[PDB]
Amino acid sequence: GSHMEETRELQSLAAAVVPSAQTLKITDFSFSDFELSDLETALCTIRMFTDLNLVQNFQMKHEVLCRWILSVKKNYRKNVAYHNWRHAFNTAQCMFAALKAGKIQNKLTDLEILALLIAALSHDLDHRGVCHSIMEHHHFDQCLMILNSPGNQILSGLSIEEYKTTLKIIKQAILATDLALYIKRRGEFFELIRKNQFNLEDPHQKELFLAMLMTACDLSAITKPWPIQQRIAELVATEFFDQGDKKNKIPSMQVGFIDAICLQLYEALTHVSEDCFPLLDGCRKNRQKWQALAEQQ
Ligand SMILES: CCCc1nc(C)c2c(=O)nc(-c3cc(S(=O)(=O)N4CCN(CC)CC4)ccc3OCC)[nH]n12
Repeated sequence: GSHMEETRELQSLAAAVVPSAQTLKITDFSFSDFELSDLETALCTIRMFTDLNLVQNFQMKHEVLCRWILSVKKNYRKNVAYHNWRHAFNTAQCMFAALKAGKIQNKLTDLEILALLIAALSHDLDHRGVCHSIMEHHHFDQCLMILNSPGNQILSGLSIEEYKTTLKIIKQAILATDLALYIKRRGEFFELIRKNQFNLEDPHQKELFLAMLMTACDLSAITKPWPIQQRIAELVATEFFDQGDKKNKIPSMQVGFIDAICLQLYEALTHVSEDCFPLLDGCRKNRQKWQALAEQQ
């Protein structure tokens, strides 16, 4: 958009009243953004930061937060069917739901939460594309550029060390969305859980969990109510077909993706917190739906 248009958008956002988390429904794991305008996703984002006490705990100026959110949004690579602002926004919303409804908040520090939210919203910036097609390598560089860009520095209130720590976690969180990295480190996570040895007090295990949580939120579309999951799966297919430039196999592949990548993760997450069960439940239900189709409806 033009300079004038971007200015009007910022004006509208900054002056808008931010509805409660309840009104926005961002606490629900089944949340959908289909009917929301970009402005509304921005208000939802502000609410996430607010109810997670980030605005307060880190002294974020309203205007700066609004500007940073809009700067992240407008900077998403255009013409990408799935990995775009909406997916990033949804990843952040799932993170918020997991921290609140999933009750994972009290297990993390304010800096880890700060970093996780920022990474969720920024992880698909500078999307380049590429089975092995779902093995994308993410890029945290643009995330940091925007975070450090004049007028958008929402971490300005952090001490030198808090800032250095936050950036380290942000980098780890973004890289964690690389499925190759998830596949590489998940074995350790699953075994710790299986042997009742999972310990969040252990720095290494805390870091491992944060990476697994990023993956869970990044793939959460697979847990949504059927009609919603069906539409987002179309977006996924469209993105791959756009790179290509078939469909009768989608059902079988969805089941394969769920069985090989998703289910065990949501099952494990449920062990860390039973309240995250909905994600597992939604995933199981979508597997059944896809299996029915695969066996030929
Ligand atoms: C964006 C890529 C990651 C991702 N996120 C979501 C929500 C999805 C999703 O719903 N579906 C896919 C998704 C995953 C695969 S796959 O590469 O894993 N495929 C199935 C498994 N077999 C091995 C047994 C290899 C080939 C294939 C197609 C997919 O989307 C089809 C619409 N990927 N995906």
